[PDB]
Parts: sequence; structure tokens; C-alpha cells
Amino acid sequence: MNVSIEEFTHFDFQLVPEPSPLDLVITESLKNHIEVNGVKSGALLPLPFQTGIGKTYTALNFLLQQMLEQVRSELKEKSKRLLYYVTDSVDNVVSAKADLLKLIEKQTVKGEPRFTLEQQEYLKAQIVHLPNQSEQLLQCSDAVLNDVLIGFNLNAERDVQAEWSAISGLRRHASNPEVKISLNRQAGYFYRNLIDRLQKKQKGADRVLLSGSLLASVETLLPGEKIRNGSAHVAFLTTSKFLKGFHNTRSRYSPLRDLSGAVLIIDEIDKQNQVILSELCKQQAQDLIWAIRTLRANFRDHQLESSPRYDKIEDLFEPLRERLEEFGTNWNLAFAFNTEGANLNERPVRLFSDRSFTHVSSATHKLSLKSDFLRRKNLIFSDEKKHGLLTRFVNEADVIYQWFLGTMRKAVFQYWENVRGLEIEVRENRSLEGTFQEAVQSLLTHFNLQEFESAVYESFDKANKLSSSKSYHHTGLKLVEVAHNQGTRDTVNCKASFLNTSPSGVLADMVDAGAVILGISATARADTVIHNFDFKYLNERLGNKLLSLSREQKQRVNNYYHSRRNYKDNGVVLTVKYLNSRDAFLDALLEEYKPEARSSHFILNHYLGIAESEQAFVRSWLSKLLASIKAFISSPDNRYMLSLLNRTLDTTRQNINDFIQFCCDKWAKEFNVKTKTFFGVNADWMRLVGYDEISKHLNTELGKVVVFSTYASMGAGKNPDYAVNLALEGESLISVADVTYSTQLRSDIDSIYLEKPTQLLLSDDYSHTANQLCQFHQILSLQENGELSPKSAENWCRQQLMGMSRERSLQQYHQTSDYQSAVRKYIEQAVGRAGRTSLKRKQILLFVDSGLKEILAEESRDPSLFSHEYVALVNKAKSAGKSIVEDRAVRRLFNLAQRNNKDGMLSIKALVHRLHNQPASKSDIQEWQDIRTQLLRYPTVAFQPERFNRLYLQSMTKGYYRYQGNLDGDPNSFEFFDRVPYGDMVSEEDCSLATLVQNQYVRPWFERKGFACSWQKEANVMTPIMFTNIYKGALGEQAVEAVLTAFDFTFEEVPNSIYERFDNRVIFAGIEQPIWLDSKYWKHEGNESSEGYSSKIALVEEEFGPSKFIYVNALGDTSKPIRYLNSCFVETSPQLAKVIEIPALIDDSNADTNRTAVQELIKWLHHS
Amino acid sequence: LYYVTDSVDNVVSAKADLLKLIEKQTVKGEPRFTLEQQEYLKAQIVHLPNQSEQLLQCSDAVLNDVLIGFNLNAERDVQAEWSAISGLRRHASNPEVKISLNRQAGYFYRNLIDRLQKKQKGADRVLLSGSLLASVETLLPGEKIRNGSAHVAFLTTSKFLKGFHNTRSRYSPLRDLSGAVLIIDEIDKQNQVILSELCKQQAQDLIWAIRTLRANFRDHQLESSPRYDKIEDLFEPLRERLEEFGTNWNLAFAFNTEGANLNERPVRLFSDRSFTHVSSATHKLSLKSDFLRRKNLIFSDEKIEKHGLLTRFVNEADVIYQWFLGTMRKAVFQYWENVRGLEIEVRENRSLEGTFQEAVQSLLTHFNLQEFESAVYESFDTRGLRQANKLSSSKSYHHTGLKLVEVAHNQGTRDTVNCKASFLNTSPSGVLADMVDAGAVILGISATAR
Amino acid sequence: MGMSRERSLQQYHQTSDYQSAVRKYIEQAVGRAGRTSLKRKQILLFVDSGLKEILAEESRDPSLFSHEYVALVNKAKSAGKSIVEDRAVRRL
DNA sequence: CCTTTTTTTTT
DNA sequence: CTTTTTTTTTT
Ligand SMILES: Nc1ncnc2c1ncn2[C@@H]1O[C@H](COP(=O)(O)OP(=O)(O)O)[C@@H](O)[C@H]1O
Repeated sequence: MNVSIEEFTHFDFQLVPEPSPLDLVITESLKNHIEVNGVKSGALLPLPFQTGIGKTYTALNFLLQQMLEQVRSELKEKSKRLLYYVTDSVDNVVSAKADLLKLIEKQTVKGEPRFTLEQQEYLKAQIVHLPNQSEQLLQCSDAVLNDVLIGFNLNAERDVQAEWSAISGLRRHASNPEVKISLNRQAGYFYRNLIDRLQKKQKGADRVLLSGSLLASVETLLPGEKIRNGSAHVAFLTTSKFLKGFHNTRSRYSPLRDLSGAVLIIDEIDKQNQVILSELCKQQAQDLIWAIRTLRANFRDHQLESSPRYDKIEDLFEPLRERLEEFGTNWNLAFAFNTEGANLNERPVRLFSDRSFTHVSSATHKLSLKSDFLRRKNLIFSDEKKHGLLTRFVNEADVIYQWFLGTMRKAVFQYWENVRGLEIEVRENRSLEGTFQEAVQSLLTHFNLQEFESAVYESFDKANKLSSSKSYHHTGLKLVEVAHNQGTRDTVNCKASFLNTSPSGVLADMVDAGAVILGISATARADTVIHNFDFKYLNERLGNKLLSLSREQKQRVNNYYHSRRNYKDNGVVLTVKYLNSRDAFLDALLEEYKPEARSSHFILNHYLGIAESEQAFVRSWLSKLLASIKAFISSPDNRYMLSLLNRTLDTTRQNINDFIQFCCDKWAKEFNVKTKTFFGVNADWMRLVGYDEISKHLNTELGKVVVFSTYASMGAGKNPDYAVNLALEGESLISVADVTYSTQLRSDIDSIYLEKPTQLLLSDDYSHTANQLCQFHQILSLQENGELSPKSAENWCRQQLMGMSRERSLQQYHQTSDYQSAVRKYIEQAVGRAGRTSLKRKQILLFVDSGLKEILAEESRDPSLFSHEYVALVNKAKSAGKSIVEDRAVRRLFNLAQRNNKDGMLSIKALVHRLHNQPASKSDIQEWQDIRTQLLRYPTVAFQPERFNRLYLQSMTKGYYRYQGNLDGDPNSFEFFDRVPYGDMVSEEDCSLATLVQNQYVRPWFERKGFACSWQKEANVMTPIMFTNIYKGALGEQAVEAVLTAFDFTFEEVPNSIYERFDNRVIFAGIEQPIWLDSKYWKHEGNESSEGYSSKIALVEEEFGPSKFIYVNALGDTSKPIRYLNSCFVETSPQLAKVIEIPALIDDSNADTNRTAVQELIKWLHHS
Repeated sequence: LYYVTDSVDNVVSAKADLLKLIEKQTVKGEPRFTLEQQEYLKAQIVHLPNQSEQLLQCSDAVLNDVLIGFNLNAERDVQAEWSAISGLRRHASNPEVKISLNRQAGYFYRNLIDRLQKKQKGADRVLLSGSLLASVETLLPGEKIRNGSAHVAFLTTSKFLKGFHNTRSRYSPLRDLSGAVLIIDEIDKQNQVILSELCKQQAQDLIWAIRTLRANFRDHQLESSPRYDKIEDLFEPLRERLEEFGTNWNLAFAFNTEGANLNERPVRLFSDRSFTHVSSATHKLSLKSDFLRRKNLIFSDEKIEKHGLLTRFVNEADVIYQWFLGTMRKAVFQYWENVRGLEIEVRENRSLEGTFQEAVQSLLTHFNLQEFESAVYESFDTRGLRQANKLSSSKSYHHTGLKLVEVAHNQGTRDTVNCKASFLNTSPSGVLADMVDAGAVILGISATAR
Repeated sequence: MGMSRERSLQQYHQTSDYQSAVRKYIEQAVGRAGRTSLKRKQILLFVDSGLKEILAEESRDPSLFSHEYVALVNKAKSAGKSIVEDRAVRRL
């Protein structure tokens, strides 16, 4: 019996629950954004909320509030706005849903109930909890499934009834973990087939009109149908289910394509960076050779129907059609590829690529690619002693493959616009999701490309040019393996695995789609990119859509947390101790345990199972662990110790367990304690009935409980508390809340040991390729931030490709400043998990490793959002031995200065080479103009530009800086700023633009085109490689023409076969022999050797026979006479000189035009 | 030697009676064999059941030896699935449990063997011997057959038409029948059994297959190495026919049916391939290439137009598709005589069965036709015993066959059609004759055998 | 076009193929109950009336016919001799 | 207008 | 140099 909206017609929407300082924060930052950035824009508001004072409560109270708000609009009236609540763990998701259903019931406004019972039925019917397919099946009764099987005529198939018999046969014999593990695998497979047949029988021809018990049975089995049907607001799913989508009665709905208006309420947002990365590293690897050959063959003549339903789609594939033909002709795709040249066949070749400056390869010799014509086979070979290189082919082939996939997405979007207007039978599914199924099918069928069906479906969820906003976070690494195919012995396949975007890029894509994502986590703005999103990229990409909190709002939160946690005025003590290696302390204990052995080392190898390899480490985490144990036993009032180690002390290493068990029992007797220890408490242990047992012991018994867990084993949802009895605990407890929210007599831990967090480098275990992408993402995300200079990041990526031990990987991570903010994120969570109960002890102890004393002393954020128990852990470290600085932001600048230079050196070298082929592409020339147009119009930009971010270089000095490095050599050896105080200055004085603009001819020309006359005094100065090679080279080019403009000389476009080889085509004087140009800025750049120059003449002598040349150098010394040089470019007589070299046109002393030189030049071109 | 029957309860009974015959043999009043020869003869017999029951017979010790001895105890899914199989066997009989146990046993066996086959046919040859040999041989009865420890087999007719596994790949007894000796109990009942296997072939889209063949064959070429000598010539007539066929019917466009009485019911075109041609459409359907719309339109014309009939197109398309598959079979045989001795060492397994999987791989990769691997593999399970319609050779239905074609709109897209052609390229009587013509000596023991 | 399972069997009945098919079931459904040697002296056999005409057409060589199938064919053959279709003449 | 039970293997 | 659990949803 579904419930209508008639009860909300009498609802008093004016009446509202009383807001909270935590509640006001969420709405305050959102209302202003809506009235500034528009209504349908989106936002990425993070909220740094402490875990104890109201994360859920406020999170779910916001989710409920949006549920109530939409109902009023629907009642006052269209599709409901979705309100996903994405988390990481199923336990947390179900707990959040249960609390929400709890909240709808017992929430009382001003002391009286708010929701009538009927309203609760309506609101509860809007919430959904879509689980995985396996658990979805083992939730509905046998009657519910039988109605679906009978009502859809699926009982007449042998396979369907055979499977369902087994599922019903097994689920009846439940209650045994051995059976439980196979009912879940079996349930998932049957669920796919049952829904697949349900969708096949429903999407075509016959369509069952769902109603009555068939609707309830089909909605119970398909909760995603409740959303598609049209009565469901909220979904309660994990991140993995959000990234994989959920079935409705028609197809598989993906929320990533329907984000416009979504209100994602992602909880513990920082953890989703690793979760989203696990979905991205789990994509299928595609053969590049097969895909490119298949695309080339099915495109040369495979027309698409000329109907109004496919207009403008034939044009999106035209540039791809020509490129595929050109690509096939260049690399001879009619043949198959195969390696050659032994010392290349023993092991495969892996070719990492950033699609940018980082281009590490695992073949120590550069591999060429020759196209043999006698033996009809493309051969990959090595040449130990160029256009035809293996890396150039694979990069070119990858660009085309993603060009097709990119074009495929535009065609699908174009198709939807063609059919949205056509109102024939499109039904309610007129969105890009309803037509995605069809638009991909129709286009892949006409082109015969049905093999790419999966690769297009699974990938449907700012290019790599210097004239764009380049970044790794909308780009990706590309791991390619070139190994022999299976079975056949003389062919290879390019098994390419892509990472086309990043979890931070994915998060930005959600907000740009229109999502209103809310980040609810304490460490939601950490200064690491390994365990979080890059919030410096998300700041530049989103801009003002990345909402923040003002001074008063973060000050208001601290006051709220200071009230609900009033530690000092009520009276408590936070004792903090730092524990070192205490070899003497542990020696006495080990001797006293088993003194009969020769020495303590025998105890290590007899009763502890430790050799002379780990003895230095095991002692370190045993001496520090035990020393904290006895200090807890010294205090009788405290009776709860949680040790958060990194190694799971359980039945595995039980030899250690009994030694520490004996030490706890030994100290118990001499301190008058009946203590208890709870060993082996890992994720398995709390599951069955585990962590409730520890609560019961402190509920009734008298003693001290010591718990040995790990950081991983205390992820989230775990509530380390217990029920307190005043008979058990006397005046030890004391309330800290200024007011009194519900009681229920609960306490929490009062003394926790915090060992150093280790193994902070992310990992994946899905496959070897699956974590290969994960490890390469981490290296390239540290380099993009600026933690690693490109010298070391490329070194790390080269080792990562060849093969490294996990110890080597972590030793590189430890060397960066990202690792400090990573470990200070683990602690900030571990300390924050113990403050979930207001009613607290007075003597709260804190013991942490001394390997963290220096790390903790580096914390430098604002306590205005910190917890009460973490500032105490950091204040002791501040009031300690030494307090120094690490200069976080200045070592970042030295790396981003080095990085942007390396990008210019690598991209420009590729742009020039791609201009050395005939013809030059229209984009390539257009991009070349924009590089020079922006570079010399804006010599210094005020802010950080969002369109030419690799052109510039942030400097510690305004308007200039000093560098030192081989400008035409290795870009990894550059040094900047104070590293080289005697280097080459990149100021405006060095280029001497002031002398150039003093001229009466140059100055007027710049004003018309806006070219700079002076450099501003901002810190975003130009790159070194793109100031001498692109800027001074182009500054003279404009200066030369402007001087020669006022002498009846006009210049035209160089043709598309010698572009960039010559400045401009010169006309006038009436002479048929065309006049060319070679413009430079002085004689000290552009050597232009005679052999090199003679090469340029031949390529243009073939063009138009005889030719003339001029070697104008603009600025310089005007005193030196002109010279007359021959085609051999050595010396000759004047009248037999093919080329002429003018030393300068403007004086470098007082900026005087070379009137005599041009007059002879004017006279010379008349004679010639 | 094979003892092929059609029921599982009969082969095990025959094997059991054979084992008793060796033990209980009172020739001249004394045992025929000594106490040792019985073990040698018993080792030569092998019973090959389905994969599901082959798994549920080996003990957990045998599977542990294989999983540990192959480094498979690291795959994070092999151990996950093997945990469920181990955990489900320990329970009682419970027929509800057993029906689900046999389902998962077969799937796990398939997944385990292909991993055991990718890991063994590569470079890290595990050199199966010792107690690991008795473990795989127990899990793979069709491995002692490949190793020469046994020749006698005991399998059902379906297992004889599906093939069994060894450490390398799936061995099909049909393709290696020269010199065999089949013994078939109730031979008459195998006509129904073989026909049931021939009706399980997968339907192939004719429009996709012909368009795919035409696109790849136009330019993609084979290597000029000695291993592909005179193989390019086998495909030359097919290339010209593919180009001529594409030009005649305008294969650059897609096909679609337009007209009344053509969308409420799809057309079905049955054909004997010689003289029995029946169409489900009441009136003849023409096929016109629209150059303005860039579409090929199957339509019903209410008014004989030999040029441009739908039946003529499908018949020609079928002939070309079976021509490629027929040529594919000749190329595989041609490949195995250029590499039989001229390859010189390199690889043992010198047999049209061992070379067949590689020769299919190399040729389909050079032509970029890897989507036809399954279709080529299945066609050998039907016509492999081979390597007409010419009123100049033996014309009969028992080796010509029948073809059923379904022309309906494609899935998801409302303006294209596909010819899902289901074939019966031979008959069980033809299959039996091909088995005899391959060199097998067949014994048919049945009262109503004639 | 789609025919009822009845009409499939009706078309099969009109052929002489169906007559040699039913006489294959009987010849096996009777030889299976003959695997022993100890037998009663009154082995009875009762068969349907719809099989007397079919069983009277059996004319193959009796040099391998079972004892129980022979006795099943003579009784239907007792009604003199009946003209047959002469299967060859209608096959040509 | 004849009048069903039964089977194996891979997925 | 270096110090591990654990987590989801597909097929
Ligand atoms: N006014 C209130 N503010 C915050 N929490 C409240 C309030 N009233 C009741 N609660 C309960 O206290 C709990 C505090 O949330 P909890 O999960 O302990 O911390 P957090 O949500 O910050 O992790 C909520 O679950 C909520 O049900």
C-alpha cells in the first residue's frame, strides 16, 4: 500500500527544526554560491567536521531537509532531484540508512513530534539501499522471486529453473559459513542472468504492464527500478556501486552520466580518492595494433545512412577518416607487426608514457620501426650504433584510438540532439542515458565496428597542447606492453592500459557536470595527494565553485566543539608521553622471563621467533609498546587502553603474544590489578560478536582492559565505547558537555598508544597491471604537485617500470614532504576516533612513538578547526627540543619552475618537428601563432593563467629571475633562483626591449597589435626555454617587418611546405624571382651554418627555382657595412651573391635606424 | 580405442565389466594374466566424464598438490573459488546441495585448466612429473592419453563430440581419427545424439561476417615467410569474389527492411541449398541498393527479377561464408605441411591437431580476423573430419545440409537488420561416413543396427 | 510457418518410414526381457490391436530375429498373406 | 488430428 | 631503506 502526498498538504513547512552552529555552516556556504554562480552550476563544498560532535546527525539532517524541501515543490506543482549518499563501506551505508529511518521517527521539533506516522511511510518509501547483486538476491523471500519467474514466463527455460532450484536449495540449508560463501557467488551469477532476461523480455515488443504484486516483487528484486519508476529520492550505496551503476527494469543506469542536479553527500571524502582510483585501475587493456587496423579497414568505405536521424554525424568522423588513411600509409598498416633483432625477444617491452614530457621506456636502446616491403611485415627492431621510432608509433596510435573514442562520445551526444526533437516513440527516456544504448548501437553497426561495443560503453564515464590548460589530472599515464601474441609466434600486440583521468579529475568532472558534492570528513583538506584529492588542482580547475569557510564560520565551529568538549573548566588532564627505544628496560623483562638461556637473543629465537635480522626493529616496537603498558597499569582509575600498532598481533605471531601477555599479567600483580587483555582484534575479530564482548567486560567486571588493534583494523563505524556503571566506576568519570544531551551512560578510551603509521603508499591487488597503474599514478601525482622535482620523479618512474621492491618505493615517498602530512592525517583520525563520548575520564593519558616527535612538531595549520586531543598531542611536540621550519612553499616553487621548463622543452621540440613535415597542419600552424602571440603580448601575467599554464614560471622575484642550464640539452639539469645567483637573468633588460621600442617605427606597430612595451612587476615570468627560443626569436621577427613596412615592402604567408623555415614571403620591386626572409634578433643566436643554410635553400629552390634571401638581424650594431654572400654562403662578388646579410637595422647604443644599410639594401634589390 | 555410448551409466558399467574381465579370465582353466599384468592393463583404460564430475572425484589432497605445485595459490580468485568448493563438499548428501555443487565444480574446473594451460604452454614449463604427475593425471584423465600411458578410453558420445582436455589444450578425437577403432554400443541411438550436437551450433550474422570479410581482405596481407607458402593463393579467388560481391550488392551500406508486412513478423528463409527453398514471406522480397539514402533496402515488390532478390543475396552470402571457412580449413592443412618438417625441430606436437590452434591464430591475426576464431574452431568440430552442389559430383542432402536464416532488426537499433543464419552443414549419416573416410574402423553393436 | 506437434506426427505416419520405426521399438522392447535362461513355460505376450496390421508387414530375414519377436510376428501373419506396398516400387 | 520420457556436456 | 590490513562489485 503506497502512500500518497495528501498528508503533506497540511504540513507546516514554515516550522523548522532549530539550526545548529554545525548545521548553519552547510547552508551558509551553499546559499551564497547559488546566488553567485547560478542555480545549475554545482559545487564541491568540503566540510572539516570532527567525529563526535555531529557528522551524521548534521549530514543526515541535511539529507532529510532536502527530502522535505523537494516534496513541497512537487506538492506545489518535474523529475525529482537525486540525493545520493555515497560512502565506502556497506556497514557505514546501512548504519547511515538506519539512523536516517531512526531520525524520521524520533526527531521532535521544540519537544513535540514532527512527522505523523503516515508521513514516515512516505518518507521511508523514498529511501533506497541498493546493494551488490549477490546480497540483493539473498534478501527477497522465495515468494517474491517466484512471482517474478512465473509472471515473466522464465520458468519454461531449463537453465533458469535449474539455477533457481540450486539457489532455493542452498539458501534453505543456511547457517553454515561454508555454505554461506557459495550461496553468494551463485546468487550474483543468477541475478545477472535473471535481470538480463528480464531486460531482454521488457525492452522489446512485448511489455508487461507492471502493477500489483508483480510491481512489489520486481521492485524488491530491482530497487533501482524504484528510482526509474519515479518514486524514490535517496540512494544509499557505496562508492563502488556508484561507479558501476545499478540495474533498473530496462538497462544498467549509471549515475555518472546523470549528475546534473545530484546532491552527493559523500562521507569520509578523502578516502574515496583511493576507492575511485581502484575503479580506474580496473579497466580492460586494449590491443592498439588490432584496434587501429580494425578502425582503418572499417572506415575507408563504410558509409552511414543519410537521414535526418544522423545529420552532422558523418562530419565528426571525417578528420578521423583522413588521419586513419594517412596513419596507415605512413606505418604500412597492411602488414602485421613483429619484433626482430635478438636481445629483444627474451622479455617484453613496456613503454610508459605520461602523454607529456615524461616518456620513460623499458628498452635501454631506442627501438625503431621499419616497414619491410619484400617480406610483408612491419618490424620492430633495435639499432645500437628519427621519425620511424616505436615510441612515436605507439603515441600516435594511442592518440587516434582515443580520438575515435572521443569522437564516439560526440556522435552519441549529437545523435541525442537529432532525436530529442523527433517526437515519435522516444518515450520518457529522452536523456543521454536512454539513447546511449541505441546511439552507440546504431553507429557501431553502420560502420561495422561492433567489436568496440564494450570499449565504448565502459569508457563513457583541454587537449595535450601547449596552448591549453595542461595538467596530469585531466590526462593519464599509458602503459603499453609489446609482446608476442598467444599461440602465434610471429606477431605482437600493443596491450595498452590507460588511466585517461585521475580521481581528482573525476571529482572535478562531477562538479562540472552539475553535482553539488559535499565532503564530510575531518581530514578533508590534508596537504597530501596520495591519500586525498589534489586541492591545488581542484582549486584552479573549479575556481570559486570549490566552496570554503570564512574566518567566523571556522571560529564558530571551534566554539561549538569547545562547548561540547569542555576539557579544562570541568577538569581533565591530557598527559602526553613520548617513548624512545629503551633497550635497558626490555632487557630486564626478557631476562626475568627466561633467565636460564644464555642471553636475551636466545629468547628472541626461542620464545619469540626472531632472528638477527629484525631484532633491532622488533625490540623498538616491543620496548616502546611495553613501556606504555606499565604506565597505564600505574593508574588505577583508567581502565581502557587501545594500542594502535601497524603489525597485527594475533594468533599468527602468537609467540610474541604470550610474552606481552605475561608482562601485562606480571605488572598486574605488583600493581594490584586483575587486568585483562584482548588480543588479535582485527577486522575478522569484531565481526562475529567481537567488539561487543569488550564492552560487556567493562560493563560488569572490575579491571583494566588493554586492546591491541591496528590503524586499518579501526577504519570507521567502529564505536570504541562501553556501558558504564557507577558502582564499577566512581568519581573517575566526569561530564564535559556544558549542557546535557541524552545520557545512556557511555564512556570511551582514556589512554591510547599511537605507533608510527607505516606503509602509506597506496596499492591494488586486483591484478599486476591493476597496481601498475596505481603506482604510476602516485608518482605522477607527486610530480604534478611539486613535491618531487622532475629529476627525481622521472628517476622513480624509470625504476618503477623495470621493477622495484616495495621498500624502495616507500623510501622514495618518505623523502618527500607529502609523507609528513600523510602520517599527520592517520594520527588525526586515530585520536579523533576516541572522542565520541562526552562523558570522559579526568586522567586521559597519551603515549606515542618518538619517531613522531619531530613529525608532530612540523604541524602548522590553524588549531581553529583541530580537536582538543590532537592539539595536546602537538603542543607537547612544539614545547620540546627544537622548533624549525621546512619551507613547504618555496621548495614547491623550485620544482614547479623546473617542471614547467621541462614541459616547454619537450612540447616545443615536438611542435617544431611536427612543423618539419609537408604539409603543416592547420592546427599546428594556428597553435604556433598562439604560442608566440600570447608569449610576447603578455610577457608577465598577473594571476596564474588558466590557458597557458606551461608558458610561465612562478618566481620568488618580481618581474625576473636567474637560471642556469643547457638550454638546448637536458631539461632535468636546470637550476633556478637562489641556487644559481650568478646565472642568466630573464629580465626585460636582458632582452633590451626598451631600446627596440625607442625606435619611431617599432613603437607604433606594437600598439596596434598590443605587443608589450614594458614588463609588469608580477611574479609569473616566462619560461627560460620559451623566452630565448620563442620570444626573442619572434620579437625580432615583428621588429624587422615593422621597420621594413615604411619602405613599400610587404610580406605574405610562407607556404605550407617550408613553414618556420623562413619568416615571410617578400614581394615588391616587380622582380619575378621571389624574395624570402630570415629574421633574427642578434648575431649571437641562430648560428645557421652554411651546410644547414644550404639545406633550406634546396628545399625552396625546388619550390620556385631561383630565389633571393635576406639575413636581417634587427637590433645590433648599425656601423658595420653589409656583406654579400653566395649560395655556398662563404663569400662572393656583390652582383653574384644569392644572399645578403645586414648586421642590424636598429642601433643597440641609442636606437637609431640603419638608414644607410636599408638604402643599400633598397638599391641592392633593385639591381637584383 | 574408444568405447562410445550415449549414457553415463553404461560406460562405467562397461568399464567395470572390462576390469572384471581382466581379473576373471578362466582361459584353459587358469588365469590369463599374471598378478602384475592386470595392473598394466588397468592403467591403459581411462574413463572421461564431464568436468563437473571429474572435479568431484579427486580428493582435496590432489587439488592441493596441483594448486601449490603450479603457483596458483596467489590468484586471489582461484583460492577464493576453491574455498567454496572445498567448503561445499564437506556437507552431507543433501540433494539440494549436490545440484549446486556440480554447477560450481564444472565452472571451477574450466577456470583452473585454462590457467593450467596458459601457464604450461608458455615459457615456464612446469615439467610435470613425480607426485605432481599423479595429481594432474587424476584431475586430467585425458592426459595419460596424450602422454602414451593409455590408449583405451571410455566416454559418452557427447564427450566424443565435445573433446577432452590435456595440459596443453582441448583434444578433439574427430580430427585425429586415422587408425582409431571405435566401438559403439547401440549404434542406432547415436543418430539422435550426433544430431543433438549438430543442432547446438551458434548462429552467425551473415551481413556482419560478409562485410567484415570484405573490409579486412581488401588490403591486409600475409607475410612472405616460408611458413605461409602458397597460402595466399588459397585466398585469391575469395578476395576477387568478395570484391565482386561487395560491388554488386553495395556492401558499403547497411541493410534494412522497409515496407508493410515486414516489421510485425520477421522473415525466415529455409534452404536445402540445392532445390528446396522456402520463404516465410508470402511474396518474393527484392533487395535494392539506395545510393541516395546510402542504405540497402529489403522490400516486398507486388509485381522474375533474378538480379536483386533477397533469397539470392543470402544464398550467395552463405556460399562465400562457407567458402572462407572451407578455405580456412585448407589453409590450416597447408600451414601444417610447410611446418611439419621444414620448420625443423622448434616444436614437437607435429600433428594437424597440435598445429591447428596455432595455424588458426597466425592466419587470423595477419588478416585481422580474430573475431572469427570461435567460428573457425567450431567448424572443425563439425567438418574437421573433412580435411559439391555441382550437378557434377555426388549430390545428396547427407553432406550438403540445410540452412535456416532469420532476418530481423538488430538489438537496440531500430534501422538495421542482421541475417542470423543457423546451419546444418552435414547429417549424422554424413558425419559417420566422414568418420569412416578419415580412417576409423567403427563397430556398431545393436540388435536394430540395420 | 509453425505447425502443431500433431501435424508433424500425422505427416510422419503416412510414410512407410513410420512402420519400420515402431517395429524397431517392439524388437528392442522384447529382446531386453530375454537376458536369462531360466524361463517359465507360459511366457505370455499381449500387444495392442493397433499393431496387428503393422506387425503383419515385417518381411526381413529371420536369420537373426529373436524367438520372442518371431512368435510375435507369426500370430499377426496367421491371417493368410496380405499385399504390401512393395516399398521399392513406391520409392522409385 | 496423435496422444513424451529422456538424455550428456559445456557454459 | 625497510617495516600491512582490508575493502566493493562485477563477472
Ligand atoms: N543536537 C545534536 N547534535 C549532534 N548530534 C546529536 C544531537 N542530538 C542527537 N545527536 C546524536 O548524536 C550523534 C553524534 O554523531 P556521531 O556519529 O556520534 O558523531 P559524528 O557524526 O560527528 O561522527 C548523532 O548520531 C545523533 O543521532
